[PDB]
Amino acid sequence: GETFRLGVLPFGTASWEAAVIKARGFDTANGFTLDIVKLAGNDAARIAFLGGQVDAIVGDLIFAARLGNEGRGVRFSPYSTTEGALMVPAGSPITDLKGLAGKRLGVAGGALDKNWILLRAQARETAGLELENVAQIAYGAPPLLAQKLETGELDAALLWWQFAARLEAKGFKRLISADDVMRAFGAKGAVSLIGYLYEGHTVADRGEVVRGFARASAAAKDALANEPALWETVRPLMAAEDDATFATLKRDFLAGIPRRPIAAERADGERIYAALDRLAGAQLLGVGKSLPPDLYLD
Ligand SMILES: O=C(O)c1cc(C(=O)O)c2c(n1)C(=O)C(=O)c1cc(C(=O)O)[nH]c1-2
Ligand SMILES: [Cl-]
Ligand SMILES: [Cl-]
Ligand SMILES: [Cl-]
Ligand SMILES: [Cl-]
Ligand SMILES: [Cl-]
Repeated sequence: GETFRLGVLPFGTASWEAAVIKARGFDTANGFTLDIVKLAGNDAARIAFLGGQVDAIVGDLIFAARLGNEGRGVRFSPYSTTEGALMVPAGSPITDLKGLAGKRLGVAGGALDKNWILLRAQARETAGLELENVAQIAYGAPPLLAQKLETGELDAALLWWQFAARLEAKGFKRLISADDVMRAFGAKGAVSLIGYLYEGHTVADRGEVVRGFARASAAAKDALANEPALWETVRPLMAAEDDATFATLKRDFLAGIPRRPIAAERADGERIYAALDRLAGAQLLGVGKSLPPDLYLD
């Protein structure tokens, strides 16, 4: 038949809907077999994608835009409008971004993470501060940063949303989300910065497998949003034995399910990007002043 190789991170949320697609036969329903390919980290996943070893990964719009500017045929489709979360210890004196001054601040995903670009942009706009000038920044993969915030080696951390949910039950609070920054900018609606990235070659030569997968994913998200029993099936993949954690993960995932037309999604992306290029020109030097053309999957 047709196999679609999807690269997933072991601490990512993409595995959850991939497991629904397989369990419910939504790949079969669309004439293909989904092969879930476990990749160690985001840097490993990005290389496998550059190396043509998968048909898709989950990644951010900026990286997709950068790969487009750098010459790739990558196509983006919205995966979630839920992204980022600045976590501080409960009762933290930090009530504003200025409070980060003189603190050890973890940043998940490195110096070019989409959440970091947004946070830096928000801080320059609302206070003319360069967080990298005042805060002791520590870059690293999300699991490490979550662990070090728990152990007190860090005073705050910008983490992927799933980790923030688990930290609340360890006595941690969300100072701000990446969704917060973007509503502060004045975005028209919920905006997906996390997407499926489809390989240019697969789009060109196996376009129906791509559409079949995109349909399978939307059906899985739809099922998760309409069948509360289905969640207890995927719980083993969620690392959520704790009950308040499980409920918080479910609530944030549901809130993130993209429900806006690609046209509206693409237009908010273009505007939010051009706003960020004015506040974070250096970090996006690999991407350009504007989003590549035809980046969004039709
Ligand atoms: O900022 C975030 O909250 C967030 C969440 C997730 C996620 O849903 O696991 C990903 C990312 N970011 C991300 O940038 C990324 O490349 C990614 C890959 C995967 C995955 O499951 O394979 N999740 C995510
Ligand atoms: Cl095949
Ligand atoms: Cl790997
Ligand atoms: Cl590509
Ligand atoms: Cl379908
Ligand atoms: Cl910059």
